[PDB]
Amino acid sequence: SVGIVYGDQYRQLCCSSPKFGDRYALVMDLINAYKLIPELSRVPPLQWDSPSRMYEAVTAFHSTEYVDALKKLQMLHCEEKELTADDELLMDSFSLNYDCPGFPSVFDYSLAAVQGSLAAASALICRHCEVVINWGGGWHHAKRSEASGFCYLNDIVLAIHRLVSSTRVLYVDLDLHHGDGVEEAFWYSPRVVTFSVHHASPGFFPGTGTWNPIFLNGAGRGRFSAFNLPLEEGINDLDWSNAIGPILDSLNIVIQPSYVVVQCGADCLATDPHRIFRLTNFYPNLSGYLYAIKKILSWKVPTLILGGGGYNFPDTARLWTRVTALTIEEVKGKKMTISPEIPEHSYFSRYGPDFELDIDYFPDSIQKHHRRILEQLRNYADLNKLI
Ligand SMILES: COc1ccc(C(=O)NO)cc1NC(=O)c1ccc(Cl)cc1Cl
Ligand SMILES: [K+]
Ligand SMILES: [K+]
Ligand SMILES: [Zn+2]
Repeated sequence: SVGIVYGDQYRQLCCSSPKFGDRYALVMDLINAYKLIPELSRVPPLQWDSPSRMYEAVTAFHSTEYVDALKKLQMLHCEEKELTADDELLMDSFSLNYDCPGFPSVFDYSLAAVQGSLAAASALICRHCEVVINWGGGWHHAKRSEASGFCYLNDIVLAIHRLVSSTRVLYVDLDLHHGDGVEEAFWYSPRVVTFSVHHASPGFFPGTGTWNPIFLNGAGRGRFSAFNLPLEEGINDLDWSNAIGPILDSLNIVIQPSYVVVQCGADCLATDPHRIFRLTNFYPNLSGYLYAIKKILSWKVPTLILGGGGYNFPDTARLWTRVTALTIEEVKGKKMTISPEIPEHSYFSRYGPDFELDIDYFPDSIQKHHRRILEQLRNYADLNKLI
């Protein structure tokens, strides 16, 4: 089956943050509006037996002190008094500031994504599902003891850790931004191969995933196991597809992963406020995203599909609705017919004034990168005695 993470409480928490507002509600209600929910197996977010069990789960990656600080940030934001100078210094020491502010639900919001993606991983491990989707997850920037890029807890790292502790995982990061937190977590780990394609340029967040000059690619027994493809602004569906397709296929052939984890941040869409890449959600009766997901699913490897960035909420819903339909089609072999017109539902008016499923958009260095990545993959196979 195809699983999808949702729940009443989960929805409320995923909609409680200042940055992402009600995006998750638009996403799930558009999926529902197109009658996809009956095709899908609801995966309930993970809940724990005790505080100690929750802390044990989260501090598989994060430090206890950071988890403590994040919980304290929530408490402090639930009372009306300003932070003390000492508490400001504490939060600053974990980068719980500026891009990663406190708010009254910051811990519950952050934890919910972890609950969803851990449950998604268990559903794959027990083979209840061949693919699980979590549009509430995908927070790839969070580090062991540092919030970053509005990522407070790295649900992806925790999900991948659960998978490898059940084995090789291929992590594919389609976000506009470099997947630095996940890459770092598994920097010394050859069994989790990470691959991020992203924009990179001087001063662009977060700065990594590019010439450092040479490309760093892991360390210790993890050498050659972190792959990166930085791309210049303006790339369209076809050029992005041609850039990553051979990489994806070669990584699957050489690594033979037991699981694939895909981060599908929607901020590469031409209509995202970043206005960096020119990807679409187009699906001829072709979106770079849909090209990549269809390719990954053709491998028939259990797959976790996560969200991430995406700051045009209706267009992110438009993309992830199509990704969800495509996953149903590829996994179940069942035709999905999505009307070109947005169906009437609670958020119908957010898709105006045209109310189409298509987003409103009219559409050498890469060869160098491919040679470099092929060599690195050769080096990775040699180091790990792969055939
Ligand atoms: C500091 O900013 C960021 C950090 C991480 C990620 C992201 O998407 N992670 O992958 C995105 C942003 N950028 C944004 O907030 C952002 C930037 C420009 C505009 Cl116009 C709107 C937004 Cl919401
Ligand atoms: K990326
Ligand atoms: K790695
Ligand atoms: Zn992003």
